[PDB]
Amino acid sequence: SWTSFVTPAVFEGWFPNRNPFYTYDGLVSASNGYPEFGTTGSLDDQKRELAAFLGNINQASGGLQFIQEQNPSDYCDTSSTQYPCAAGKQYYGRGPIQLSWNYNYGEAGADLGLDLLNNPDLVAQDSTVAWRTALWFWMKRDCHGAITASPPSFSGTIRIINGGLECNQPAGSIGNMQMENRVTYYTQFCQTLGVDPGTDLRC
Ligand SMILES: CC(=O)N[C@@H]1[C@@H](O)[C@H](O[C@@H]2O[C@H](CO)[C@@H](O[C@@H]3O[C@H](CO)[C@@H](O[C@@H]4O[C@H](CO)[C@@H](O)[C@H](O)[C@H]4NC(C)=O)[C@H](O)[C@H]3NC(C)=O)[C@H](O)[C@H]2NC(C)=O)[C@@H](CO)O[C@H]1O
Repeated sequence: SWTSFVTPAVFEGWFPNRNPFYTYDGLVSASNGYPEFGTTGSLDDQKRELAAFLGNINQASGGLQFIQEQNPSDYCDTSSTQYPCAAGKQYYGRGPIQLSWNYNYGEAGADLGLDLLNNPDLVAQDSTVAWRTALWFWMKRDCHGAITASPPSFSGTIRIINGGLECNQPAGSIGNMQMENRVTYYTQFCQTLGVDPGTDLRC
């Protein structure tokens, strides 16, 4: 199990100022629903996956200090008709991975059997739902396959999570800096776990 290397102490050391809404046990419990997460490939692939998942979360949530996107648009894409926006509701970033947009809340809600399209706030109000949405995005959108492949691709996870705004950005631009911060956190977490991060890091 991945909890053998990401212990409560490792987690607390990485997120010392986390909002109390986010707990280690919450992540563990939610991960039980995605048995392949952190158990795919070699032990080093397992370590890289946890470092990549939590490194991306470190960037998105500000070290788990934030539950909701700070100073957000309502993120309702009217061209995305499969998952209809609910009147007055907003799909700004929520949870560890800052799940955004009606299309992600809708697909996640469908896969998780949750009322996320009509009640997106559940992601910021129920920590079990919050962790499940982060793991759901990671698995369903295939950040999992990107990082656990041989060779591993941390860059692939960034592309999938927020590539339009963070990848292929001029060096030093805000998007490029966010991208580099994800790489910095991933490599720092890999150092804690004693694993090589791989060479495919930036996008
Ligand atoms: C320089 C630096 O690193 N500053 C930090 C701030 O960046 C950080 O605030 C957080 O910033 C991130 C951007 O890195 C922002 O991210 C949002 O995240 C969601 C989810 O990844 C993105 O949604 C994706 O949208 C695309 C379409 O554009 C979809 O294709 C994709 O499916 C979506 N992904 C998911 C998982 O839903 C948003 O696009 C993205 N927003 C932007 C404009 O980039 C977070 O919301 C910010 N977090 C907070 C809490 O506001 C800040 C955190 O405290 O720390 C700074 O240091």
